[PDB]
Amino acid sequence: SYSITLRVYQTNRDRGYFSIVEKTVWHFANGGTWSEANGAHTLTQGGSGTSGVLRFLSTKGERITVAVGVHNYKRWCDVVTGLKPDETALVINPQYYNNGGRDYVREKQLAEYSVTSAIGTKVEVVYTVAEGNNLEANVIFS
Amino acid sequence: MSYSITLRVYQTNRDRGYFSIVEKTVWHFANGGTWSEANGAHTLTQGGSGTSGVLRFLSTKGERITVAVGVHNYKRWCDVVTGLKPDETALVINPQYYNNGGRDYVREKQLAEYSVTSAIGTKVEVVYTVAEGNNLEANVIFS
Amino acid sequence: MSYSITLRVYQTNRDRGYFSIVEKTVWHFANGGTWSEANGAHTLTQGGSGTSGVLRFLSTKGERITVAVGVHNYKRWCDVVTGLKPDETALVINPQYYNNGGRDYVREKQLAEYSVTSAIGTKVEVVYTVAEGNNLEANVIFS
Amino acid sequence: SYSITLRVYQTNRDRGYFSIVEKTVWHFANGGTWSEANGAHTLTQGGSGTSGVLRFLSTKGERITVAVGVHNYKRWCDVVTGLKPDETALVINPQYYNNGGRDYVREKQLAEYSVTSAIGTKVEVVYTVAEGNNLEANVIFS
Repeated sequence: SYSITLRVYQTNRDRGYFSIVEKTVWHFANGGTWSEANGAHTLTQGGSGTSGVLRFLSTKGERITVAVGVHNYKRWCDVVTGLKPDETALVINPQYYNNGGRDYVREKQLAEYSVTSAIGTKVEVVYTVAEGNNLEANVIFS
Repeated sequence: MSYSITLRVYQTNRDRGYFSIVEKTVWHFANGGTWSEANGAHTLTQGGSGTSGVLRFLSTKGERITVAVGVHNYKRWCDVVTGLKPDETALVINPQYYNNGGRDYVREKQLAEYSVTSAIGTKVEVVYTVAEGNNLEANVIFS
Repeated sequence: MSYSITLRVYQTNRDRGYFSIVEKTVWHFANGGTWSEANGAHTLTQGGSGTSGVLRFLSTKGERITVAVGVHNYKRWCDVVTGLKPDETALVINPQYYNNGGRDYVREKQLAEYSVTSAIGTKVEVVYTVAEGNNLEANVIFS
Repeated sequence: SYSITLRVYQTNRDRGYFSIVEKTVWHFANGGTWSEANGAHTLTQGGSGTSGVLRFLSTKGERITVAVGVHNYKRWCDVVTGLKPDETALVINPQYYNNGGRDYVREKQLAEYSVTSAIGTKVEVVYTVAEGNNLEANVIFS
């Protein structure tokens, strides 16, 4: 039913280079799958009400997760920084559900969100197509 | 002393369709870990023994299968689950191997190879070509 | 009306080692083209008939093979060259199919399938599962 | 003998998103091969005196090539923009050899080079490790 395509823009050499180290899919709304093409990561979801997380690890050992999904028919996103080596996407993704602590972030149904880690790395998520079933967003490191 | 499990996937029959990875999870025990890819091989680096990771595949015939790889008591193991539901993702499967989640048995068996055939008739075999040391390797085969 | 050739690679025997793509070229006739990848498949989009492209593979046993795919006279063709030299790259191979470069014959045969065995003993078969239309598909098989 | 590893930094959303559409290897110095890992593209060359080219196509139809290699034991690079659809890496790469027209660019043995296409896209190539056998460089779109 829904589709979120992501393209990553690493704009600052000083942050090191980030690469995806995990790709999870939440089991609500009939699950879904991750796919990639032309550098664009797509999360196809079986309906409104589930999500996916992409965890990145930079060349300087920084760990960050990007959470994207659809809540009550409106896209939502989140970015968590300064993650411990054992705080995986498998650990993070479930926290937005069944009162795991981040549920309220999801319900916000944000079309854009940005954060700067404690070590200075700014991560943004902005939806370039925030409406419809074929959503698109950019993930910007700076 | 961390651990690494490198996987190379072999697809042998156009019969069962073409499978592609649709998800990759890392368990949180043993200080976690990460998935990497290079020269067509998938590596799961683990911060030691006691954790694992899962690759979820989807064929062009709509089939969904998962491959679990990890280290139990400094001796590798593997597992394959077939005929998965669309909402039966790796987040549902990977945890079942721990906390009496349903598959702890399989993990404890510390297998260095495993095979099974989905009801749909697809066979998947995981075989560790390097089943000892801190750099284990294995091949994932579809047929 | 451009052309697309989608390739899915099947590796069947740990014997011949594991091959990985080490180069991808596009011939410049027919307004060129581009290589793309998605869901584990490789597509060569061509600005019409009269051009082709090459994938160069390298196994873990140091073997070097190339797969040529293109369209000749609105009818697909393919070719496989084995036992290539380290300096016998796809830039050396792809051009030989034109300008009386040495392999124009093969291209003209407009094959919808082809097989061969390198002296080292590795077999490679390219078979077009969709050999007609503007969206041709084929499987590259190693064994 | 030599190795050039590249990481791509697409810093400006306004340029569209670039993705590699061709990867060629020149046959001099015993050829070589292209490999990738953690978003880093590596060109392993059988010796000093050959090169490789990466051609990119953006979401807005822009075509550009990045040429990297080792000449007389010193790395070199080049970027050609505004390429026609039939001006492929296979067409471009050979032009730096046997007096193909770009030979002089190669002989410069540049450790850094930047150009701005006719449509405003600036492409830079800067070597972060310009010495040794394990060279490294960043490709920056802006």
